[PDB]
Amino acid sequence: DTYLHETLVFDNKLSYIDNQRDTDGPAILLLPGWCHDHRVYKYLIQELDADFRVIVPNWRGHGLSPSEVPDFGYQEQVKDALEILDQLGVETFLPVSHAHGGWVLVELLEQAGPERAPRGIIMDWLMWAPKPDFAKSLTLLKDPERWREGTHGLFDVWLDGHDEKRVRHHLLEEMADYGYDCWGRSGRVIEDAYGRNGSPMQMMANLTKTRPIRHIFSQPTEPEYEKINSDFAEQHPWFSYAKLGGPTHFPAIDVPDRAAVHIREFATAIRQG
Amino acid sequence: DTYLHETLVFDNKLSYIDNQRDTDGPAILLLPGWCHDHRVYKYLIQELDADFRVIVPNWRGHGLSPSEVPDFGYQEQVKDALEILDQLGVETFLPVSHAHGGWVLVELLEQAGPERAPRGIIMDWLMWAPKPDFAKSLTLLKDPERWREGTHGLFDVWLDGHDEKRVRHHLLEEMADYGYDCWGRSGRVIEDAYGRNGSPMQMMANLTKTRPIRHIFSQPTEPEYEKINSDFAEQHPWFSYAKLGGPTHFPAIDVPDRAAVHIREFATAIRQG
Ligand SMILES: Cc1cc(=O)c2ccccc2[nH]1
Ligand SMILES: Cc1cc(=O)c2ccccc2[nH]1
Ligand code: NA
Repeated sequence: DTYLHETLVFDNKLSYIDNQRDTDGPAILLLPGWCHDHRVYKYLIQELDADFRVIVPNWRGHGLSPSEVPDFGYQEQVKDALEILDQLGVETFLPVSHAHGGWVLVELLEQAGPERAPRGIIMDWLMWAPKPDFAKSLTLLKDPERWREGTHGLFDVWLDGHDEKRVRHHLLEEMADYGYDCWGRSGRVIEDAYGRNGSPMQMMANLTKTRPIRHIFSQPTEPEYEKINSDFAEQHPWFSYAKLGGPTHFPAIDVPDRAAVHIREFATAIRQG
Repeated sequence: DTYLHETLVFDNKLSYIDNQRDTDGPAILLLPGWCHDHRVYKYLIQELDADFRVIVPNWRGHGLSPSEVPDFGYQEQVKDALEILDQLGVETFLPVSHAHGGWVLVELLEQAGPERAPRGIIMDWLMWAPKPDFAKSLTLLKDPERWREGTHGLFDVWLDGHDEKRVRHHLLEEMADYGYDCWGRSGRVIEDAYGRNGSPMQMMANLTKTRPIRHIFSQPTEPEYEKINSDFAEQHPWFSYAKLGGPTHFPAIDVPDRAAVHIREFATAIRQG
């Protein structure tokens, strides 16, 4: 929280982490998903603080004081992220997303191009089109009468029967101040993203300039899900994955050391040409 | 449609009008706005055909067969337009834009400089930051559930209670094949353009090399809008305007003779040193 800043981004005052580390590029851009903020990355920032410049933008209506804002999508998140990087004078960066931060990361690869964003790490991001249970969850979040029932079902899936203190603290304390305006929006945007782009996999395959992307995930834990990642990886030389074997949907929190080594590896690859 | 061509522009096959008129410069570059094409200029091309070389580039995913393309902005439109001018071996040109074609025209003045692009004509282009009605329209266009409602509200404003046959034909027939991918994009880019640059007026004032620019418009029709143009013109010797008193947002269609004389005047000024 030493590193927490505010700046005007077009019409919106956005909070963002920036450790202002004077070191060789690329900068690490940690991308929150929906209805949480930089706090998800507090442990991963500890892993990276000393060796890298670390930037964590918070979305419109996101941060330590969540607020009602006009409707926006992953395109707006991309412009917001770049506008912060333009203000900070950051050129080359390695974007790292959690879950539906991924929609922002892939579009940011498309819009920034392969000189500015040569690689991407996507963390715990449902690679297939929505299964019935997840589809239902999106429907609940959009429902003004059942949005909290939506979050409760998703919390259950994300903790996956683990009494994981740090991740429980994130869901129940650090995301407590987020209301229907955010959760409803997340349901609409993610449902729309899947409907329009088909899947994260279809979207990455569809990039104008394919680049090295790694998916590091703990869940879903079933072999069928490992197989779709293995099947995509076999088909696409630029695509790789690592199953982190962490307890929850939030490897940034519950295996921050493991998330860090994959990021350092990609950051190192970028420095080596 | 004698003059309709196709060419590879970086990664995209773009259609463009070129009458290949062998005459003295400058070439007249008619710039379409968002989610229409060269058809908007069919009557203005008739006015200019005999006396000038006339070039009308169509944007990525724009033309007689609209298509889904990766997200691009006014910067990409500028590079596309220049790449076509480079391929055609056109040196000096007079750019003429309709509505949010203007973002392309002003950036094209910046990038081409005052030797290559000594003047610009901007047609019916909202000079002020978005008013509530237009802001709402941008919000609707971006909405995948209400984008068509967005276009319908804009059609209403643009026809302004006129049974204008040619302009009705343009909106309802010649723009009929344009879907959410374009209209959604137009909303995001125009909202971004205003948010980034403030207004067309702020953007023109901010040019590295200020040059003669005329705004010719029919709407908005209210004296307050004439005043902001009069106020900008008083402040900037290079800036002028003419109220065309055409029924609609499309003076290229409903007063093509009037658009033509202002273009000829500027083209003549350029030939006279
Ligand atoms: C923080 C976070 C993680 C998720 O997987 C998610 C999924 C749907 C909606 C909102 C979401 N928010
Ligand atoms: C043809 C055309 C004129 C406009 O004033 C406009 C405004 C917003 C979006 C798209 C647009 N398209
Ligand atoms: Na591979």
